[PDB]
Amino acid sequence: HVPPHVPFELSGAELRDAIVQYATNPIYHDNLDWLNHDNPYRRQLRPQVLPHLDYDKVPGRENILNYASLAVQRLLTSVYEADLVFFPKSGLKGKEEDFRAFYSPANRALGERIRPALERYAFGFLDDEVETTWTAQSLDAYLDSLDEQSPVEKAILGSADRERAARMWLVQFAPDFLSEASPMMRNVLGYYGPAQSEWFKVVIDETKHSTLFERTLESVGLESDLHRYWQYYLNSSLLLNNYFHYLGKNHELFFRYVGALYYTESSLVDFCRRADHLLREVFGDTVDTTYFTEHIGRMAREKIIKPLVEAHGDGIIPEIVRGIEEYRVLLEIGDFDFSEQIAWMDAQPELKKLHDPVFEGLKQGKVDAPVAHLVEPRGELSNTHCHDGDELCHIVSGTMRFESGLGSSLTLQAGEGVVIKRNRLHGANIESDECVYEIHSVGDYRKCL
Amino acid sequence: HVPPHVPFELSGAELRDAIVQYATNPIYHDNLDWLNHDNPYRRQLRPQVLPHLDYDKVPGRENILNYASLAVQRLLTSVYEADLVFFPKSGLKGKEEDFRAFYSPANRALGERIRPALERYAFGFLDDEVETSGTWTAQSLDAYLDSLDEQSPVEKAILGSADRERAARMWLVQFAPDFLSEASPMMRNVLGYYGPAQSEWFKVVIDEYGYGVHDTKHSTLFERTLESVGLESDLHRYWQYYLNSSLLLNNYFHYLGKNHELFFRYVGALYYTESSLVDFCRRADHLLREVFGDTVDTTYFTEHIMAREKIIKPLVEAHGDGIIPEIVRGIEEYRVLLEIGDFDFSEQIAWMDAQPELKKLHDPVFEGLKQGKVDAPVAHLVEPRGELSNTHCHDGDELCHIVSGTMRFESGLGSSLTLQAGEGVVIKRNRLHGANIESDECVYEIHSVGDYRKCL
Ligand SMILES: [Fe+3]
Ligand SMILES: [Fe+3]
Ligand SMILES: [Fe+3]
Repeated sequence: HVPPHVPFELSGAELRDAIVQYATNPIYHDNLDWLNHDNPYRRQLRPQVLPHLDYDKVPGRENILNYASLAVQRLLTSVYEADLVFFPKSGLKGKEEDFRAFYSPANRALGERIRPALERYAFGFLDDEVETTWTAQSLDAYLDSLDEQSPVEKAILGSADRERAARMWLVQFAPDFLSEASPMMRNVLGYYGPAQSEWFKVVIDETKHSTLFERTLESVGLESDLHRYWQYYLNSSLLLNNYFHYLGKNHELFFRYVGALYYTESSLVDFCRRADHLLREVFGDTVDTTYFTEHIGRMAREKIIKPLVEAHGDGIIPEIVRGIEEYRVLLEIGDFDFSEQIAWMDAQPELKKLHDPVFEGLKQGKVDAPVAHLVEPRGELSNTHCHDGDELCHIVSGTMRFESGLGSSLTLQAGEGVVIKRNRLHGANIESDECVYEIHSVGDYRKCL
Repeated sequence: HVPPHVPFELSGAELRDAIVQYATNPIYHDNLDWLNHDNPYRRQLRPQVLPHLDYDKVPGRENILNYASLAVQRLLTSVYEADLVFFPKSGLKGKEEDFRAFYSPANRALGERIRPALERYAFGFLDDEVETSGTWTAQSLDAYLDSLDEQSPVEKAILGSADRERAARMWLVQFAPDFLSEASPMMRNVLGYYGPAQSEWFKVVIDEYGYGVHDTKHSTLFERTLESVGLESDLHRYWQYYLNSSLLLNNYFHYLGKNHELFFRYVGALYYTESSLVDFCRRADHLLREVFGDTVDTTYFTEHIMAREKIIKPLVEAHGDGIIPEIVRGIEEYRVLLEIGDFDFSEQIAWMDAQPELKKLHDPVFEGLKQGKVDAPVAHLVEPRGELSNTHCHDGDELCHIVSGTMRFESGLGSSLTLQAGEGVVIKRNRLHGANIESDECVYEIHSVGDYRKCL
């Protein structure tokens, strides 16, 4: 007789151990530099922190830019990308061991085992952000209803360094645009109706777009090897990219992808126009925007949505709508996260100065702040991360390079420091022989003023 | 600091339990019928047997058609196909629960966890079947590839059959998973970001996917081939009639496509398939016309009527001579699998055709057991109407003897015997077969004779 089915279950300490097991593959160890040097097999997952996170407590939207969420997004990107083919720009010779470490039976199996729990952690909040009886007519009404300055335009054009802000923006798209259509290709494997051929026609349109975005990056002094700028990828940028791998890998979510595809096709011309205009205003004639201008909706409605609704019934419509609404939530989070990061980068001189009154407030006992006393040698590079409350970094002796973003750095000497804002991506390196410094966990730095 | 890395490890009883855990998803239970009825989420893995197999003892080529290998091939096909999109021909309505059972976080994770061990079981034998030289260069690769370019074993088996049309239909269904999802394993190698070779690989896939035109799409052409000889094109109607070796051949390309450390093996296999394609399609068209006449639609094959220069050469130049043994290994591994296919298929057709004679061979074999020529273990079975034993094989020969009632003994597609009281059949080792009980009750015996010829 058939043995009983034990349901798949992985939680608590066993899940923590499984996540740590995946992430302690040596290719995921902290980088000694800020950049990956043409090695697409190395991704920084900061495995030393992973034993101390609670993967069972799924965060709501309000806590979705906390560190545990960033850590999970980084994990998921690596798990998903084991299905993608990468070779170094300079060729595979010399990088065979890393190649084999990333593409191994073990690395795939370890990542795939934790993937369900990681996806609940990453995407669970969307259950409460979105709510979806539908018919073809009411779907047509909802779609029709989907049709000024954008938050990204405002953040870049209003920046203290527009070129830096635009470069920080462009690198966010490196995983997506350089592997363009990869998540979409996941939906074209198999055997289904004429919708499969129509989905494949879209994939065919992409002279290859990846190569055009190489030129965009290179025209403003950025490189196009994955993932050079790993440590500068925002939480929300990974979240947006990972969403499409999530939909593409998990075919129970196929109809959500149908919806998201409609929305992306329907938004594509406006996005590309705005991107072209924004980049020209910032960089002038130096920037290559062919990638965006070459891309310049109804076809997805008629050729994909309609036949699927006819073949599979009205029951798929709430899934189609959910895909659109979930994606829109993620775009909002992206707008916020990116805007916050650019403001944080631009305000570094002021936040260096804010150290003094904040430090003085701690002395006067306005906040009772836990403090960590650290002593670190030269080249101890703390890979980028964030904290869930505000912190005060105070240098006692030596010299620290405090990294707040791409092209955004402060040198901090004895007696100096910086206010570190919650959820903002940052790291540090020690530039002197030894650096003695303090981290005060102030929660809200404004309470120290 | 970084905790120590515990290496991924799954073996022994823990591996057995993990395999059973995957395969006890209800969508993998025995079918009550011979055919799946337009439900692409149901695949018969015979989970009741899985606790009793030894997954740690990797078989060599000589034992690669044993039951444990068939069972593992069936598992792997299901694991790989969780990445492929299927909907029923008749639409999804009514099949939503099965859809969600196949495409679930749990079903994927359970299958992916056992996939490394399954792949060692399935493909480990190839380590001893292919040699790995350490002196490859571009010139010696060109010499080898040049040295690759009569009646085939498949042609002989079909044309020499007692029922040619039946043999050709059995042949055609072997390609259903491959041709109906055509280019799916190849698409796995086009995801990501690599050189100009990626675009060239994609240019091959575009031909196989009919440039996004459905009627011109190859899958649709093979639908017509199947339907023109009275077969259906819903996956996987004929699951129970898929040979071990046919699953092995299909799974090999999912193996190479999913595991990008094997990317250069796929480069090699792709070269071999492209260089053999015209000859295969000509022979297939000619063979099918000879068997079926004008009734058969062969457009799929005639439509199919450069990898060296556009894919192999740039990769060798970019990544160096170290990739060449992998390219060669892919070609040689694939050729070994084609040989196994030729053998397995030929053996199955001969087994199907010889059923009347094997029914008669029951008598002298049964008499030899009475005279004690072989000391054979025997299993006494009593089963009710409709107890359908899903297709499988055994590692030694068996004698099935019916004491009372009526059994439909299934040896292949369109190949059946009715066995009554006092009758029976010699069941040849490694040959795919099943049974159903056609009377209210059937009392029968299975004698494990090892080699039936020793009873004569
Ligand atoms: Fe594009
Ligand atoms: Fe920090
Ligand atoms: Fe049997």
